[PDB]
Amino acid sequence: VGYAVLGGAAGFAATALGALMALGLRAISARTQDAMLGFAAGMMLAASAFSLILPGLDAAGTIVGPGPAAAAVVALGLGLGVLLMLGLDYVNRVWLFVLTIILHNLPEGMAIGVSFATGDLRIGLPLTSAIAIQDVPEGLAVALALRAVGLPIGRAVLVAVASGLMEPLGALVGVGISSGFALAYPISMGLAAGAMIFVVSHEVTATVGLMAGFALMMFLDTAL
Repeated sequence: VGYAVLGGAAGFAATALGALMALGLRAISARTQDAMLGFAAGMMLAASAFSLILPGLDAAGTIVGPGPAAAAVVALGLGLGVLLMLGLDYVNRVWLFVLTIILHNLPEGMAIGVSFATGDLRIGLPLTSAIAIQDVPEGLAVALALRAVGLPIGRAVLVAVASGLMEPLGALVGVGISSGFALAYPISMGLAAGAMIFVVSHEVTATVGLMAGFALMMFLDTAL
């Protein structure tokens, strides 16, 4: 839990650093935002593969065996994450935009808490550092988009900073649903990957960003 709360904390702090950077920019070209959003997606796609799905299968394979039942648990968990996020998809229009940002961060918060529930830092940290590396440009992104739709930059940062609070919260949620029983871990692993692939598939020069984020994550998986 503590390793997970500190993991979400690093995620909050990193969102803050990117949000505070918007104080100076205030506005960027569309392409640069699209670059940053391809980069952040790229991270998420690769981390839900190399940090959740493939470690979940191994987690599953030792609890239940090398057979297809272990892959069945993680894939079923993964499908339930998609349905979860699909279900969650439901000028007084700022609020509707920030719920999106809040819903985006719910998987990333759980992912951190799920990756730590067994303590294996060879799963918690590559993922957590992967999530926090991409919260800088996303924090930045959230703040600029909030400003682009009409808030003063100070409010925009403020809301963007507050938005990162979903990562400490969601890390708690993730440690919870992954600790009740031994299958919960690989299921939860598939679930967070499922949730996270959704928002990437549903939320969205950008493929330069995407490759970057995907090559970067692979680099992180090797080294951490």
